[PDB]
Amino acid sequence: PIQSIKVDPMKSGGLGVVYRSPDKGRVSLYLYNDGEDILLVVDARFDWRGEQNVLVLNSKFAGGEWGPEVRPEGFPFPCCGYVTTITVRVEIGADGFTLSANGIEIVKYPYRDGLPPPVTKFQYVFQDQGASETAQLESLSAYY
Amino acid sequence: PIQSIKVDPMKSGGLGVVYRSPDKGRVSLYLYNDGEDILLVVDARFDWRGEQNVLVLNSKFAGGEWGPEVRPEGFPFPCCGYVTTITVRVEIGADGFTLSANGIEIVKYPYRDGLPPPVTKFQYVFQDQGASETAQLESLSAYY
Amino acid sequence: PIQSIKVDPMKSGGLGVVYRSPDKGRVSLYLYNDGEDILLVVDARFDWRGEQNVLVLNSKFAGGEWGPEVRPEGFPFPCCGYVTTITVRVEIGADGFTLSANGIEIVKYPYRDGLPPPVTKFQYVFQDQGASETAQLESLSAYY
Amino acid sequence: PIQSIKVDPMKSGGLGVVYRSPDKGRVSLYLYNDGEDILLVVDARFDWRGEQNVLVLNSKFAGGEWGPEVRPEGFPFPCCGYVTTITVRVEIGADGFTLSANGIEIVKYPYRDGLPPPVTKFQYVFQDQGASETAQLESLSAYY
Repeated sequence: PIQSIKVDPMKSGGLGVVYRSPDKGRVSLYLYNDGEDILLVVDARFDWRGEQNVLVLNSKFAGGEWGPEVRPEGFPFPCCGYVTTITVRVEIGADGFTLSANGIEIVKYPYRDGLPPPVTKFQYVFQDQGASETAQLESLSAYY
Repeated sequence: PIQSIKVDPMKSGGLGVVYRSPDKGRVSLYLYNDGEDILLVVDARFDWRGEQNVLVLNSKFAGGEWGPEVRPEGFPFPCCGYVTTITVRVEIGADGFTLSANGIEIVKYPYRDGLPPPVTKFQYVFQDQGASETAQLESLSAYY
Repeated sequence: PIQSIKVDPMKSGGLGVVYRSPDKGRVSLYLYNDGEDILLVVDARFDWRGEQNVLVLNSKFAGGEWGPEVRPEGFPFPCCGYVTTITVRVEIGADGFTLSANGIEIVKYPYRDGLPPPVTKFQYVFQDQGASETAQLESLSAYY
Repeated sequence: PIQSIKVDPMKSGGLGVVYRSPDKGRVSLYLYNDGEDILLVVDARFDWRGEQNVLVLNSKFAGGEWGPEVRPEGFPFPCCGYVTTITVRVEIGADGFTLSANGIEIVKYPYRDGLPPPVTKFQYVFQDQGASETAQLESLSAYY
């Protein structure tokens, strides 16, 4: 339900996950530095806490407040309680991350204050919410 | 909006397509014999004539009449008016076709009476209906 | 050992093939137009009539003779009579063809004159010369 | 020229890398446990210490010594000092390691005594030897 790859500090390239989505719950992908700061989470909510089919990006110093939430449109949530294979890319640009889902670009997210790369750890987290079709991690990938 | 590939009478293997879904309209795929009987239409309705997000499968003799509709669930329609890249795979067994979309099998469909293989033609067709983002075809593939 | 995909006249995009190579014999690819002109042959000669691991491109009007042969370095022939899976890609540019194998560019081949696009037939041919491990076709693709 | 991904204790699935091959030198792939044993090394020697196109598999206790060298045939070494893109796959199976390159399985390797999984680190080490075309890493991936 939780799996991660720990990389040599990364200032370039990108990161990919592929997983089978759930009908209920949420899938989180965290980018961490060494000091355990959250440089970025892409938080994909299918059914999480009274929210359905919403995507959230944010950031956070270790033990400190989340910034302003970014709520982009375009994320391939499936209709009607359906599950599919999701493929995501987070490319580490000079000025921000770029988030792609299934080969279509979703958003450019400029680095938050004092939260630039390097990235050292890229984590996958599925949190259930009485889901009948649970999520399945398929692959994790570092790009060079 | 209409494009197709023609094969050596194919009794085995499978067939694939990759396309950017529209937000309104419908995307259909047609597998023909040489006399142009429709051995199978995998028909994807994004917004068609009152129906939203429904998949219809059927067959038909060249200018005869459509058989029963099968409407299976699990096809990767996106929520909220969103578009994604979709991938379809129709596999050619001994006894029927198999449908995979985005890595996941959707239905096994036995051949209808007097409509067995081979396939000689495989055809992508997109039919608009005031789409704000129209479908874009990306590839067509035959597998051996 | 021979397979093809016919398309509606194609003036852009690319065509793609995957095969498992042989240790003897040649595997060759043909881009025909409606008039049955060879707009391009891409001829991988593993061991064939006294030539080992040589790639030859050419064109040749339906009937007429061949023109200048072309033999570029780069083609991923395996050592020591081993075989492997191989992926080739031919793109239809504005003034020429770009040929790629295994995501690496092999040659820009400028269109021979009076012999430009459209392309309506792409075709794999395996011709054997006593191979122990024999070629095998895996896919043929049209790109839009 | 040296990049790793560290993982949880991994006991099934696989691990793939993708590189553009060098013309001279070697590309080694190490699978370490947490006690820094080499559970398996996969050593593509393109031109290294007077040996041309040789694959050595082996294992080794941390600061102990090597084992008997396995040397399988069939590694997709390019002829003639040409470089190409190699994909490799190492599966962590029940009774052993299954090696694969370009979708074609190359050999099995039973876990050596006192040298079984979990894996915790997968490492890519390019070590040059006056190469013309230098190896370039493309991706590292974990498989679940």
